[PDB]
Amino acid sequence: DKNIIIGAMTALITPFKNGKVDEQSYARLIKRQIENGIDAVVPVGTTGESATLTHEEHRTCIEIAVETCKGTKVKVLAGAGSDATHEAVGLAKFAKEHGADGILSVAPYYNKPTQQGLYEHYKAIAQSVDIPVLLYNVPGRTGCEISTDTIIKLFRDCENIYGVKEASGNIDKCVDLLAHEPRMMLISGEDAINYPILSNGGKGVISVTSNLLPDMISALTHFALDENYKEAKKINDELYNINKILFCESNPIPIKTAMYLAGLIESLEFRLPLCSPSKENFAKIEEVMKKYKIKGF
Amino acid sequence: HHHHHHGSMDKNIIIGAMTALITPFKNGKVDEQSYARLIKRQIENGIDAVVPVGTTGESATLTHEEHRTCIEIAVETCKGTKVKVLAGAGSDATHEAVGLAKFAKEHGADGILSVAPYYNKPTQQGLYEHYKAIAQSVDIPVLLYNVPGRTGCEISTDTIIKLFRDCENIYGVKEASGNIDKCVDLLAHEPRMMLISGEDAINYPILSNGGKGVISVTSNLLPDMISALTHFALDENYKEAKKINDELYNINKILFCESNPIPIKTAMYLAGLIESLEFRLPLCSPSKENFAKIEEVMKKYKIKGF
Amino acid sequence: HHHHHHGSMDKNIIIGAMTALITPFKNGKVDEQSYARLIKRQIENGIDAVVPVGTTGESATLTHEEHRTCIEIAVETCKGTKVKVLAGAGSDATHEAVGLAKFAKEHGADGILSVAPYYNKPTQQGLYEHYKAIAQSVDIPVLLYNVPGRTGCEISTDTIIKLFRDCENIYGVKEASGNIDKCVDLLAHEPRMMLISGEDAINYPILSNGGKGVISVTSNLLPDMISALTHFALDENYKEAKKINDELYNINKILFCESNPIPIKTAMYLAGLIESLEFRLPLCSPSKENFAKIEEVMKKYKIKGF
Amino acid sequence: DKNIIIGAMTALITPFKNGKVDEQSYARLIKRQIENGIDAVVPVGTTGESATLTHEEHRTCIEIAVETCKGTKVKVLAGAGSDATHEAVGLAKFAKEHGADGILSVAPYYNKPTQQGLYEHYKAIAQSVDIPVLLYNVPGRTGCEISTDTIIKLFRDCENIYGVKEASGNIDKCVDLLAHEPRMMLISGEDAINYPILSNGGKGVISVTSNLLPDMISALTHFALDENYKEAKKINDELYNINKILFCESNPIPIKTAMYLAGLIESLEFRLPLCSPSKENFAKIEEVMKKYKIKGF
Ligand SMILES: N[C@@H](CCCC[NH3+])C(=O)O
Ligand SMILES: N[C@@H](CCCC[NH3+])C(=O)O
Ligand SMILES: N[C@@H](CCCC[NH3+])C(=O)O
Ligand SMILES: N[C@@H](CCCC[NH3+])C(=O)O
Ligand SMILES: [Mg+2]
Ligand SMILES: [Mg+2]
Ligand SMILES: [Mg+2]
Ligand SMILES: [Mg+2]
Ligand SMILES: [Mg+2]
Ligand SMILES: [Mg+2]
Ligand SMILES: [Mg+2]
Ligand SMILES: [Mg+2]
Ligand code: NA
Ligand code: NA
Repeated sequence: DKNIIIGAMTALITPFKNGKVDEQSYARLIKRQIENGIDAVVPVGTTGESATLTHEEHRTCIEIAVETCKGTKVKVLAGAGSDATHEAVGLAKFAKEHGADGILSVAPYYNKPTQQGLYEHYKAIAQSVDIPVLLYNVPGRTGCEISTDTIIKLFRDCENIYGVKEASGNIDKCVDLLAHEPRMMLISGEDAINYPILSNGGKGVISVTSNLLPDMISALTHFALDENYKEAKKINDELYNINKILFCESNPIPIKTAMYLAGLIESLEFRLPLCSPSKENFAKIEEVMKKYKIKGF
Repeated sequence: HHHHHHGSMDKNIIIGAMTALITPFKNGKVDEQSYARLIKRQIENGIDAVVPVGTTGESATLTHEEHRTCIEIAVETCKGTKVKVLAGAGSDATHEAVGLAKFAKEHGADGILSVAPYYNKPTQQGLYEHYKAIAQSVDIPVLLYNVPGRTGCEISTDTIIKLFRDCENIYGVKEASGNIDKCVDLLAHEPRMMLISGEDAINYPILSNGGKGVISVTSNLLPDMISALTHFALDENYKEAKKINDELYNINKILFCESNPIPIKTAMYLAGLIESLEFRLPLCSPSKENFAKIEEVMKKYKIKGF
Repeated sequence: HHHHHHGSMDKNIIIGAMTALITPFKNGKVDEQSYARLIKRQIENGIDAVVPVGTTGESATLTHEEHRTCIEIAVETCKGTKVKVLAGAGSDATHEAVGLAKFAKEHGADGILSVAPYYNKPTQQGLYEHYKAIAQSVDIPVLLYNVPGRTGCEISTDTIIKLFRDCENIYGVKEASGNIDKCVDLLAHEPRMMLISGEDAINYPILSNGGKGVISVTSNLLPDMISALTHFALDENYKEAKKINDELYNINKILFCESNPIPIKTAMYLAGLIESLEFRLPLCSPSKENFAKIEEVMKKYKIKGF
Repeated sequence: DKNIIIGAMTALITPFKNGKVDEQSYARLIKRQIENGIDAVVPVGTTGESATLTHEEHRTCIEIAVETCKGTKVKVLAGAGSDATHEAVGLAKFAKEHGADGILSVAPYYNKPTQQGLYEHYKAIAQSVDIPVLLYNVPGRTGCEISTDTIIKLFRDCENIYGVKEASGNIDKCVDLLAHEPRMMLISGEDAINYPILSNGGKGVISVTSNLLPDMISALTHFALDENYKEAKKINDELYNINKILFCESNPIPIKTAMYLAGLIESLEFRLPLCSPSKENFAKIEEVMKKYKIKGF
């Protein structure tokens, strides 16, 4: 009864070259996702360094994702979150006007809105567009938590709001959400627990690991959606070691390191305050990667 | 000699739907008649094992004599049925935990549950030595139990796995930790162990990841539902197991609106399954507001009698 | 060349009683007239410095243009008085934080406050490089600001001390971390730095351990009391400083019953110091119950007007 | 208006010899506390391994402390806490009948009583004796927190209850307590922050560090009680490094290690589940100790 964006999705890294977005590398990486079974891509979330891109660069990345996915089955769920509602509304409207299929919108970071404030924030965002809106709860980064009651209120009050990406390590809340509002789309935002969230009726993932292993994350998700829980769990178990090492330092530091280690990006460049991992973690990531089958271009 | 290759050797296991039994009091004493009646009710409603005197059974405030009496009643009531007794045997002192383990073995328990030491916060090395001493003292199965919110310590995944591999009788862990990532970690690195849900609201997610049973609070009140849930999941009927887990969320949540076992004893009293709402200090009755919340949540569930 | 021995070299410091200024809105826009009037009221009530556009001033929802306008109003209103402007200049993007730092320098601020990056959780190495870039971009004092409950990250004691020793202009930290152990750690290992209280309820404990000022929310409402408290403590009149800190506990606590600045703007509205109770989303009015709690707590304090 | 036990106090380690309490070593260690300015000793708290002593051994330790302090100015604040009220009442009555000056009583661990339960627990304990009772809040070990409201209610409702030993890293609560009930005795239970608690009007410490450095902890406390905050802070600052290293593993593992390293106990023996520190932390403790002046016997 709602328009939705579900399935296996990738929180795209943003490659830099000489401090600027490498727009050619960005398109090439998206094509690699498309060719490895991914159902949607998410430009410029946390993994794509939304904090340090300018609003102009953020918009360019959304445009490249839309352009690269045009004529393919793959949807663009554009990163559009902000701690300021007026900025989040501006990004939402841009995404809509520029052909995104939907938006992801992180809970406001830093300023710690109340539940009433979160409700008004997301209602303003939903009112600004006519495309699907996925909430995104990540309290370890934002300092706030969108409660189950608030999520369900938004889902019932706002046609566009169709679910939530949960990055909260809280499978109890995942049960609470789908037991009380089974129509919503619960999306895993934590790779290590993709299979538990899917096996409780979640309908997709927004993945960091899929930057490196898109075929494995897509296979996992599609097995679970087909109720082949044995085969989905097998992949989730196999992926635990890489899923864990990709957070040995704050995301996206390990995943960009891994993409560089596999020759998939040309330089290991971040924007401050992000920076290279320690040499010890660089080497740890490399050793974990050697246990997995990494697709090229 | 000791060795590191026990993981695929015969570990007698105790799995399935299990109940963390409340301990009813009458005039301050254990009501042994009521205790037996309650265990019989679990047996008649599909439960696979009972756990006398865990946290839910007020292990902290029973004397060592009363703790042993409850184990004996559980063994006697389950004798001749298929239902096993996984006796609560944990302590923050290794010498007390070894004493309880030996008692359980000598008095016919099928296995023991053994909570991580509370209060004194041992290191991982100390936890390893604690559980090695317990496992070496008996020849019956030992289930570890991690509940960091109550103990102040955590048995790490690496320590759990070492104990499983290093000790013949340690066969798994009951997790009450709100940490489905750790549940994945445990079974991805040591799939031979028995992961047991210790948090009712997430029984189905743990079982669907390959956990093999539950040690339940809710089953004191709704044994039939918890056993049906567990057995559906063990049969890989995940649709039907999830349906019950979802239906149970409201009661599963309200049973922790105050520290367990305050809500479950309140519910058992409200349903007419125990005669008085009695605890031993420092536990006590819930607030009037929470008493009323529990009563309202219960109206949506069909409560079996005796 | 860079070096590691800045600790005893001239660090121009900004210390004393300071106010994290609220930013009043009128019809959604910054009310620049009200802002100036409020700053003048701080000046006339003993405050040593003002902090435009920190967390309390809704830095997240001001545009970069409005943020700069508020810095300019603060500088102009304090010109010719002894009161200094420690401009809010923090960001989760180093390039934005450097831009704000340079603006503050070029537009006459006396120094900058710079919050640890929120949301993107940089490593300690990244925080070091962040603040090195900021400090190297200007020649005015830089105060670090740690508030892990809002940012999701913590500037460790070792990183703070390295920055103090390695950068000429970094002179201390504003701690809003509920961690008096860290306050001891900081000043026991680097007593030359300026530790500034960022949590009003514990202003006196931080000052009595050798902290040298406060960056206050409560002083928006009670500037006289917060400045008197701070100045008593700096004079080693701990008895009189503690007396005020104790008297202020109730208002200090209620001003965080919802996320700052929701309660302080509510109180400023209730006292008649701002004309409308307006925030920018995602901030909004308090619940009716908390509005009423704030109003009741305020009745015990004598509120200065203009 | 209340009888109180305040000043510099030591949470006594319990030495073992061949697995039994070394009663001669215990007395010798208490005499060393007496001769180095300490105002009271606390037998068998957390630091004295209350969890693994038997009830008989616990009682023996209280008796040795009372006997050794008789005829000196030093008081015995006997450890008497339990997670079972009936056990805590039994210990309280024993201490009273055996000549202790007061009791310390830890908040119930493991079973997580509600505030009403904590109130009834401590009221039962206070009703059982006619000597002073000090509450003890240590949420990191017990899993519960005695709220300020509950502490103040107990102080006002129970003559014997005269204050609280706080081990909660919460100087805000320390302000809350003494601003609303300035008659109580707030006692520092965390060595690193002894000086902040004293300078806000706390009136003593129950120390781990004083096992090793009793003269320094007593000097610190007495300077603060005399309003010589400069000299108290100086000692608190000097002690930070040892105060921190004594919790590099769970107390009392480091402090027993330090006492062994200084030749003050003959064997580094614990009762399971406590055990020796790692060899790396053993060496770290030794290196920190070399910066301090350690009194002998
Ligand atoms: N650094 C600011 C602006 C980023 C704008 C592009 N996403 C923030 O993190 O909100
Ligand atoms: N109250 C003590 C003894 C309990 C003995 C019977 N389980 C404890 O919690 O360890
Ligand atoms: N909302 C963005 C931009 C604020 C710009 C003015 N301080 C942030 O919080 O970083
Ligand atoms: N091990 C039990 C009994 C200790 C009895 C002597 N303090 C407990 O920690 O409560
Ligand atoms: Mg977003
Ligand atoms: Mg093995
Ligand atoms: Mg147990
Ligand atoms: Mg592991
Ligand atoms: Mg230096
Ligand atoms: Mg700032
Ligand atoms: Mg340090
Ligand atoms: Mg005690
Ligand atoms: Na609509
Ligand atoms: Na009395």
